[PDB]
Amino acid sequence: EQQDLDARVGKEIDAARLRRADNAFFGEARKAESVTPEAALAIAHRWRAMTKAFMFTTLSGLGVMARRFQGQDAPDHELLAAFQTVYQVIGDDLDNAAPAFREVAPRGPAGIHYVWWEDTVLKPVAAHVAEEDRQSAAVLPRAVTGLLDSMDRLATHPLGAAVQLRVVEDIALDIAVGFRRLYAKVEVPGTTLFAGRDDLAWVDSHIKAETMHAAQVSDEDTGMTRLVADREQAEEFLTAVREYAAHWSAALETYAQALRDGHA
Amino acid sequence: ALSAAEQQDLDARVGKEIDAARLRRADNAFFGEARKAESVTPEAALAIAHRWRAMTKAFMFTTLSGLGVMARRFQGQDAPDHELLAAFQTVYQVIGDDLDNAAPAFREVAPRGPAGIHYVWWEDTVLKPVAAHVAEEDRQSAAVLPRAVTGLLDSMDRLATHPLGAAVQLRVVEDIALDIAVGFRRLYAKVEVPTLFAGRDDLAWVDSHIKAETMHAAQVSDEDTGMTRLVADREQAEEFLTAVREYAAHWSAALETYAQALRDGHA
Ligand SMILES: CC[C@H](C)[C@H](N)C(=O)O
Ligand SMILES: [Fe+2]
Ligand SMILES: [Fe+2]
Ligand SMILES: [Fe+2]
Ligand SMILES: [Fe+2]
Ligand SMILES: [Zn+2]
Ligand SMILES: [Zn+2]
Ligand SMILES: [Zn+2]
Ligand SMILES: [Zn+2]
Repeated sequence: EQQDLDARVGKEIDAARLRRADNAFFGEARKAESVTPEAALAIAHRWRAMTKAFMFTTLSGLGVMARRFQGQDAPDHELLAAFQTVYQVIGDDLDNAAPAFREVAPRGPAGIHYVWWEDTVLKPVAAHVAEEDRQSAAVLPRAVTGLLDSMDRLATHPLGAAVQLRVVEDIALDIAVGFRRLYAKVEVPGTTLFAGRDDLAWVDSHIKAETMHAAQVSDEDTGMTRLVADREQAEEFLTAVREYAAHWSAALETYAQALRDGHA
Repeated sequence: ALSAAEQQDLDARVGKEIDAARLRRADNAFFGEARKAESVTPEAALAIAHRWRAMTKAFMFTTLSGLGVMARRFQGQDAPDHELLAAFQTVYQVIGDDLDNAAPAFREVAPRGPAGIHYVWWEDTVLKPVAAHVAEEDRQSAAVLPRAVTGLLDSMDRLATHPLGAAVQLRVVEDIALDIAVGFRRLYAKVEVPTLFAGRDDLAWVDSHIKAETMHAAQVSDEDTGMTRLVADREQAEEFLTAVREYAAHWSAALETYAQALRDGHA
């Protein structure tokens, strides 16, 4: 049953068209010749919101889990093992404790991943976009805010933090690769963006690290589904993964639209 | 909105509340009774171990819960101030040491996995060794928490859903944690049994905490990234001090039962 719940979680991510071969954003990042700065800035504002919300809502869900263990006289060590994994994995976005992030990430609040992203990706591209097109890039499509509303719900769900890590850290690497590809084809005149040695340290360090995160969230012993105590919780976990993965897919497909449209 | 001259007054008053609650080394009775005691009975040592396991278990989880309420408050904001984000990171690193043992002092000694969680590490290496020397009747009696301790556990449960709860708990506990650790090292070296904790690393939980709780105390009271830096306006400054005063009062009453157990020799 433990093994089956894993496999069925993976199938829900398949059906949501999140895998590397099925998602439009992964394709359009690979196939596009150039990327207008307006489009790249629109994706930067959307990712900034989605990854900020991801970090805080997951930490929130981690606290909801904490509040349940305190209601238990002696929580089972296997549930504590997965609890530790949530803390470690989410923490890297907050404190850069992994090897790939401790190297290059800024110190203090500027190393928080959404702050790091807006400082080294969003703003450098924003310098090449007219203010009128910057306000338009800031407007978040309702598929993005729809995902933000889902994260809000999972922020108070007893299994929410596990639903978010299991799904997100399973699509992280292909997102980081799409950014590596797309933010290098941004066509601005005279200057060439992101040509310097560590101009995209955010993206590169996430490529080196998110391989370790996918293993931890899916590890059969300290993985996220080991937070599922009984069968009724396995039903809920699957149901959350289904709706959550559906929101991520529709959110990422707006990135492909921005690339196709060349604007927000 | 808090001016610079206002931030400094909040830090001073927080220190004075903890002083007023008789929690400093010279004032609290537990710290003094642990030093004065010639010998400690296994019964009293086991009651303190049971109360500490409960108090440190609740502390860690409720503080983690409080870390969650803050995360929800930050998500509601479009751009949380980096000064608040800096103290947030501190909350995350200090309380995380009870869970992942990232600090240098726990780096070498702590067990790996769930058994390294400090309340689990505490009961495995301190509680269970002393429990073997206590009659059945007295183990059930040591596991029954006094009113003052359950009063502290309730105060933790209310702060678990308070938007400043984790900052309140960390500000007080990490400030007094070193003295509690020194009290544990003294009394658990004096348990009289027909000897206990004679191996070089039998009290590694305590010794690693004597080193690490020196840092934590400094981190929570830092002027730029400390706990009062999570207080945004004058109303939250009011709630912080009222919370600190009530919380410190409960901690004082709870440690008083530790001193009482050392004097009585039983639970
Ligand atoms: C949404 C999480 C992603 C994969 C990554 N952790 C980040 O810093 O954004
Ligand atoms: Fe990250
Ligand atoms: Fe990650
Ligand atoms: Fe600890
Ligand atoms: Fe500590
Ligand atoms: Zn929905
Ligand atoms: Zn168009
Ligand atoms: Zn009270
Ligand atoms: Zn007596």
